[PDB]
Amino acid sequence: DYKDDDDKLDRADILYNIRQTSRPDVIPTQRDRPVAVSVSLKFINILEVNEITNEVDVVFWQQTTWSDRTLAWNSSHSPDQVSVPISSLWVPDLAAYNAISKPEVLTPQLARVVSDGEVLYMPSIRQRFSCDVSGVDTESGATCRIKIGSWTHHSREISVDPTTENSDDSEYFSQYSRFEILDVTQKKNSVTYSCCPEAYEDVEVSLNFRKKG
Amino acid sequence: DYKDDDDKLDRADILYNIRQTSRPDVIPTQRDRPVAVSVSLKFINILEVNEITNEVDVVFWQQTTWSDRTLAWNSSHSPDQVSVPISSLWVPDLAAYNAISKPEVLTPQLARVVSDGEVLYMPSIRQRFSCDVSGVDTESGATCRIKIGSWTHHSREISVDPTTENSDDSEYFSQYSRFEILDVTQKKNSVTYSCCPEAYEDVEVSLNFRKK
Amino acid sequence: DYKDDDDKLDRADILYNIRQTSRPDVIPTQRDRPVAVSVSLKFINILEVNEITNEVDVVFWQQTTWSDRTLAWNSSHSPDQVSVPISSLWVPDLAAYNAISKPEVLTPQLARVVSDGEVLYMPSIRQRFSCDVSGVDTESGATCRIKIGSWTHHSREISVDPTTENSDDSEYFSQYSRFEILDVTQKKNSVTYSCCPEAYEDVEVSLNFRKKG
Amino acid sequence: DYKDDDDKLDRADILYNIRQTSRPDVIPTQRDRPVAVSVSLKFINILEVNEITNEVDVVFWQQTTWSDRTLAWNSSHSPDQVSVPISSLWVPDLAAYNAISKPEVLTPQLARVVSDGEVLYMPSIRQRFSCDVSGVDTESGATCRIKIGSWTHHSREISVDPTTENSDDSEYFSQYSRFEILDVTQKKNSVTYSCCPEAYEDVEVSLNFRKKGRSEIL
Amino acid sequence: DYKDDDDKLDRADILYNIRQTSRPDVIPTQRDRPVAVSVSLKFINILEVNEITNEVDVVFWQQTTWSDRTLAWNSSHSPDQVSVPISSLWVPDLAAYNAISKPEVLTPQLARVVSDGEVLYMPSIRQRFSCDVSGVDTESGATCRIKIGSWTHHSREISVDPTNSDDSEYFSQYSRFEILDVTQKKNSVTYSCCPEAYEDVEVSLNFRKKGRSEIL
Ligand SMILES: Nc1nc(-c2ccsc2)cc(N(Cc2ccccn2)Cc2ccccn2)n1
Ligand SMILES: Nc1nc(-c2ccsc2)cc(N(Cc2ccccn2)Cc2ccccn2)n1
Ligand SMILES: Nc1nc(-c2ccsc2)cc(N(Cc2ccccn2)Cc2ccccn2)n1
Ligand SMILES: Nc1nc(-c2ccsc2)cc(N(Cc2ccccn2)Cc2ccccn2)n1
Ligand SMILES: Nc1nc(-c2ccsc2)cc(N(Cc2ccccn2)Cc2ccccn2)n1
Ligand SMILES: *[C@@H]1O[C@H](CO)[C@@H](O)[C@H](O)[C@H]1NC(C)=O
Ligand SMILES: *[C@@H]1O[C@H](CO)[C@@H](O)[C@H](O)[C@H]1NC(C)=O
Ligand SMILES: *[C@@H]1O[C@H](CO)[C@@H](O)[C@H](O)[C@H]1NC(C)=O
Ligand SMILES: *[C@@H]1O[C@H](CO)[C@@H](O)[C@H](O)[C@H]1NC(C)=O
Ligand SMILES: *[C@@H]1O[C@H](CO)[C@@H](O)[C@H](O)[C@H]1NC(C)=O
Repeated sequence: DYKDDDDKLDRADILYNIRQTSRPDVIPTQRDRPVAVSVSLKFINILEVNEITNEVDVVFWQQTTWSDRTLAWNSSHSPDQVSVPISSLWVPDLAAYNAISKPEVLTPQLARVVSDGEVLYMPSIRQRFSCDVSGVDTESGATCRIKIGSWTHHSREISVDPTTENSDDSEYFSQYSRFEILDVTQKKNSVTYSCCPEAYEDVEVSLNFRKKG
Repeated sequence: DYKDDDDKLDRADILYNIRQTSRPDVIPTQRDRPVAVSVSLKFINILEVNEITNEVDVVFWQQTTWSDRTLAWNSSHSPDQVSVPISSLWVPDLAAYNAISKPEVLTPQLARVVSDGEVLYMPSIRQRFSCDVSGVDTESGATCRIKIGSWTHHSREISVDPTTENSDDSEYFSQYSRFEILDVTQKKNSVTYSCCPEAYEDVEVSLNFRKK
Repeated sequence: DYKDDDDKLDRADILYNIRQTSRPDVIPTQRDRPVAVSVSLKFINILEVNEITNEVDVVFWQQTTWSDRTLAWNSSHSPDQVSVPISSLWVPDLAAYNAISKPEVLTPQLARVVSDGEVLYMPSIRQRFSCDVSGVDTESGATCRIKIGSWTHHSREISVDPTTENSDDSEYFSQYSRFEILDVTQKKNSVTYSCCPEAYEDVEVSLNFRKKG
Repeated sequence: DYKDDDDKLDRADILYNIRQTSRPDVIPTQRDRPVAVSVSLKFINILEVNEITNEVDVVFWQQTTWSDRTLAWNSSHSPDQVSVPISSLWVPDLAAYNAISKPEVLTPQLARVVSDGEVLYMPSIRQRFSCDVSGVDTESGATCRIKIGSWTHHSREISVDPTTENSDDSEYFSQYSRFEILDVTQKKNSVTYSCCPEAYEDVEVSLNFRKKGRSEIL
Repeated sequence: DYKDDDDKLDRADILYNIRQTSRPDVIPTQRDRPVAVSVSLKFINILEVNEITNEVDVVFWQQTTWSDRTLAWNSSHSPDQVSVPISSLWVPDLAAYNAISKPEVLTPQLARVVSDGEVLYMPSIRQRFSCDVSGVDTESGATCRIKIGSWTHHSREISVDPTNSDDSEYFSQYSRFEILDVTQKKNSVTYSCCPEAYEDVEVSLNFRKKGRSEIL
């Protein structure tokens, strides 16, 4: 109930409940099925681009959602959501397979837990990537691909799925960048390796962008 | 009362009281209202500016205040204020929406808690931003807008109070900067997204500056 | 077995068992044999190569395995593997002898523990090294050698061993790199110092690579 | 007693006593008087001087002393002093008001606690400052002022005091630096803001320095 | 007993014993004498030198030993040594007095404790220093001196002693520089402000650029 959002004792009790039930290191699989993790990158800035080394330096908001129904509660007379330090929650062990620098989180490491068990997590991340920068100076642009998946959980445990397939992130991308976004595509993809018998799901984010004229 | 400020045992007891009552992870909402957080930036320096990439590197003191009256105490015969490590307190989850680097905090991470429950927190922060640098070499200067608000709390939980005086800006800005500040103004705005209907309040700080 | 992989309570119980049994600071010697640690570097990116200083800056996935049978469980009707934060596990104290920067871990610090007690750990690491960079711009390329072993455990305690002797690394290396790999060889190597009595059993990784034409 | 300095059990017991008594988060005010903190910067090196941005990058040892008589013990037959991790102690919340980088501490974060309750703390700090760099290439040199006080305690709570106003720092400054120090002056200074009531004390450190071999062909 | 080195329970038990006895924050002064700390720097690389600013950036293995007999155990039928996280141990508060950057430790922070109570600690450290780089491009080379001693313990509490080489087993063959000589000598430091003497090791790194181009 929105009207109870500012009831501090309710918020405290919800946080307590969440911390009692939460298993931060155990995947929250329900009904013996993979955890469905929804991922969408919203690019904010393209800071540096190197056509020689095929590297980009970018900032994006990583819109991330999943469900853990064990966290649910009846919010008929209490806040429908609270903010929770992610140290109290399981968070998917996502990583970009072509990152060449640490993900630098620029934002408070908090998630929102919804009373129906949904968890919303959106770090702003600055990170560098190895990807195809060729054509950045042309009108058709470069198409830089970023692959994001679970670092240790295979497809039977975690499914990593794109939320939206297409956008030019108009609400998000800085108008002040020297680059402009032509199109952002996000599709599912499965990866396997000769060493290991299982498949790993990821989202392939295709960033089509060019230098402004 | 100020006469009792240096009573050490009193200070220790106040710190104990604050730590027993404090909920560092819960917003301190009082009487069915959002936490009103006052935020004003006092710019100290402009260090690097890039008109090609539209990026600025600045240092500011982030004046931050809010109330948590559950922290209040009777100070008739005890200190009026104490310093408290912010790890012992709830602090607003503010973030700069157009920051392109982590906020580098240059100062001890302590706040003051006043006996009426007011909390004062003022980190000196160095941070880089993406903003409009065009006009920095002209006499009308550039206007770089920095937007700061809660990262996870919407308007019914945290409201931002942007109201501040700016006639004292020269007490703060370094005389040895390569840049000069012409004007600083702040206004409230609201931020919403297609995906997400709740409104998030922010303060837009318009920094109007130019190369000396 | 895989049909019980998503039994959350089972996973939680296995994580509990591992944490009860694990001794993170004690080498998992079994019988009276050294711990056999298998190491293979899968190169992802060669980012900087410095002609003059003989330095390279690389990203690699450090495939690392060893066994601790005390961690084993019956997975007839339970998950075959779980992810475990490495803070809960003993991990080999590996270091590159010719590293000239800290290993920067780019990925979640989790390992897999298998029900037969095998541990699988593979951080993505960015690190700089001092090695022979001569020939990088030639057909035959440069051969940069990286020596990896236990920092404090000698050969009676830990053996650091190669998995495969040669690798094409084609499933791993970035196709957008400005370099390409001719061969990666990884061989056993023993090191002694005149100051000190014991031998240290390490893996010598020879990265034969060149700038793309 | 100097003869008992190396009695390990005594040192352990002193460290235990200190940890039992210490309130790391509470100012050690005595007699309703402000804590007197003595600060003296001994410059070790001037790493970089940017004439375009008016910035210096320096290394200094921050000689810091104060007392907490609650920590005192009878050293008639026990060590005079011990080293203590500063995480076990209250330490003044000092900040440089014109710093433009974090203070990077190059030394183990230990203090000495003396049996009379004196605390001695001296980190080696590398840090960047915004200050007047003009004149660095002249004979009279540049004068870069660094202002250091408590970040959150006003003058009734902490007073910050220079140990000594004038030195050339001969025992400390590297002979291999590109620069040379003419004089370091450190004076008391009081800071107030029209926004806020009380006064904050600080030490104003004026670093008078110049480039070696300022005279060039071209 | 080396035959028992890999007895896991024995190792776990030794680790337990060490952690029960260890006082990580108290100097292990035995018999009212200062702790004798042995230090030898084995240089691995010289990464950058600047003859204008007189600064060097180097990597070295800091061979460090001292003893704490209270840690000693009977190894007749148990391991001779175990590795121990240094967070469980007292370690000397060493610092380089002319360092101009933080010591960057490149290696797992473990020490070996020997059953006679000897502790061996050897971090690989990357660090920058202010020292004399003049002469680096010449035959004679430069001689960069690095002073390392206790940051807070004077000579009555800690003595820091050198254990004379060109570091051939350690220095990188692929460095741009080459080492002519490394000497390490005892040294004593005092200040006007302060009575006590502080012991340090003064390390002299005599090195030069490889394959110089000179005017003959
Ligand atoms: N565009 C957007 N997307 C998501 C989101 C998240 C998952 S799917 C979609 C969440 C979100 N906000 C709520 C939120 C929840 C959790 C963490 C951070 N923020 C609003 C908002 C406004 C301004 C600064 C930051 N956030 N905003
Ligand atoms: N200009 C200014 N603004 C605020 C403030 C805070 C919120 S609204 C306004 C507080 C403040 N001081 C008290 C204080 C409280 C908390 C943290 C840090 N400082 C005095 C002062 C003096 C010199 C260095 C630093 N501070 N000074
Ligand atoms: N190529 C590959 N090798 C190993 C491996 C490990 C030891 S020997 C061989 C493990 C592994 N995965 C499982 C795993 C377990 C532990 C840590 C990290 N990853 C799948 C995978 C897929 C894509 C990104 C990362 N991981 N993938
Ligand atoms: N020059 C100097 N000044 C002070 C000092 C301190 C406060 S007022 C004056 C203390 C001090 N030493 C003792 C000490 C105590 C605490 C922390 C660090 N060191 C000797 C010394 C020698 C060489 C390296 C480091 N220290 N040396
Ligand atoms: N050359 C050398 N010196 C010492 C040493 C130490 C004190 S006096 C002499 C110790 C040592 N090793 C044992 C050891 C113990 C503690 C920490 C690290 N290493 C072998 C070794 C081999 C290769 C990489 C690393 N270590 N190696
Ligand atoms: C939640 O509580 C309300 C009573 O306030 C009740 O009407 C409703 O059925 C409850 N929901 C569930 C799922 O039990
Ligand atoms: C506070 O304490 C004083 C004396 O200790 C008393 O006079 C007063 O009534 C108390 N309450 C308030 C609100 O001042
Ligand atoms: C493993 O298999 C089943 C588990 O259901 C059980 O009968 C048996 O005791 C287990 N243990 C071993 C050693 O096989
Ligand atoms: C300290 O203790 C000694 C005995 O060990 C005694 O002679 C002396 O009077 C004591 N001093 C104080 C100040 O208590
Ligand atoms: C050590 O233990 C052995 C038995 O394990 C015993 O014979 C011996 O007396 C003990 N003491 C020494 C100093 O070896």
